[PDB]
Amino acid sequence: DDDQVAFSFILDNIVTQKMMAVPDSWPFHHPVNKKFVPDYYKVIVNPMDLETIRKNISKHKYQSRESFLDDVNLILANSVKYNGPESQYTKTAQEIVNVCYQTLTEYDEHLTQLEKDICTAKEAALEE
Amino acid sequence: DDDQVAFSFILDNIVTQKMMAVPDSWPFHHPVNKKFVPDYYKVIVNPMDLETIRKNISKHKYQSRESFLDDVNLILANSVKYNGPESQYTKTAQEIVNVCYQTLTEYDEHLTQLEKDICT
Ligand SMILES: CC[C@@H]1C(=O)N(C)c2cnc(Nc3ccc(C(=O)NC4CCN(C)CC4)cc3OC)nc2N1C1CCCC1
Ligand SMILES: CC[C@@H]1C(=O)N(C)c2cnc(Nc3ccc(C(=O)NC4CCN(C)CC4)cc3OC)nc2N1C1CCCC1
Ligand SMILES: CC[C@@H]1C(=O)N(C)c2cnc(Nc3ccc(C(=O)NC4CCN(C)CC4)cc3OC)nc2N1C1CCCC1
Ligand SMILES: CC[C@@H]1C(=O)N(C)c2cnc(Nc3ccc(C(=O)NC4CCN(C)CC4)cc3OC)nc2N1C1CCCC1
Repeated sequence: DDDQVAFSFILDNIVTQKMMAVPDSWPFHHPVNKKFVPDYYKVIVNPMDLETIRKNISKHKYQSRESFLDDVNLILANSVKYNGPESQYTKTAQEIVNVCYQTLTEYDEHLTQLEKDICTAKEAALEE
Repeated sequence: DDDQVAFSFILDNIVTQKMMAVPDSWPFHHPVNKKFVPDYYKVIVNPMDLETIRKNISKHKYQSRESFLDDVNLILANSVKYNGPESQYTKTAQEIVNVCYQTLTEYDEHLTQLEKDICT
């Protein structure tokens, strides 16, 4: 029962303590306000930000690194398309991605254990 | 779609800030260790405690007050059966239930809205 809660708990701390701690990362903490910036949402088909990711964590959307990294990489891919590949904002998003992979790698063996246990538990549960 | 996370978050603060705060409530904060007290689990068929309630909350098990109160009332009902109706332990367990309904009622009007939006 503990494993999904623990994994989400770790992800959410990686976000708040490492990713949101990157200098000048504030533009990526919250969604672009669509009421104010409509052109953003005509350009970006799948907008993403760290707050949306935290909401996903709190709902336990991520059961492994891979779908979590999909949304994290999306924050960079969107920045590339809207701000340009050489933008200061994009360089900041690049750093957010790097610190993410750096942190996951530092805890690889622990996260792999959580992922295995989350996945075997869903197997046994549904079987039942 | 914030509503289940919001309802779970409120329940968890009622537990840590109000229920676990009644004096001498510590015996009800964690399970009876079955390795040391086997007679508890031969007498009590559905043992319950605050930490198990918190884990269920973190799993979003409770989608309304009704199933949440079932597990809270279980902690008293178990104490009546094992410790006696008149025990000091049972008296404190009564206060945990009392502060629980007292806190839920104070925010009743906010929680009913959360419950509706969870079902929708
Ligand atoms: C879409 C481009 C890029 C991006 O990729 N993302 C994700 C982004 C997301 N959210 C924001 N948000 C805000 C940006 C600026 C302001 C703000 O208050 N700016 C002041 C306005 C008055 N002016 C005299 C001084 C500056 C408020 C924002 O949200 C409340 N900006 C973002 N930026 C950039 C980061 C700074 C410029 C725009
Ligand atoms: C973006 C995550 C999510 C969400 O969706 N929203 C919108 C949200 C909006 N506001 C909050 N707010 C607070 C969250 C935690 C605390 C807090 O830690 N309080 C302590 C409790 C113990 N006490 C001894 C000391 C103080 C206070 C908050 O506001 C005052 N949390 C939110 N969460 C929650 C956070 C992760 C799970 C859900
Ligand atoms: C009978 C059950 C009843 C109950 O209703 N519940 C739920 C309960 C749950 N958990 C406990 N747990 C522990 C109770 C006492 C101790 C402990 O270390 N006590 C010392 C033992 C030796 N020492 C020299 C003197 C005191 C550790 C416990 O868990 C780590 N006790 C419970 N109690 C009572 C609450 C005080 C007495 C027993
Ligand atoms: C039933 C409780 C449940 C559970 O199932 N278990 C087993 C659990 C075990 N350990 C913890 N531990 C910690 C929980 C919160 C914090 C914390 O708030 N840390 C902040 C991090 C940022 N800052 C540097 C310091 C403040 C630290 C914890 O460990 C030291 N929490 C648990 N939870 C949590 C409750 C819902 C989510 C997870």
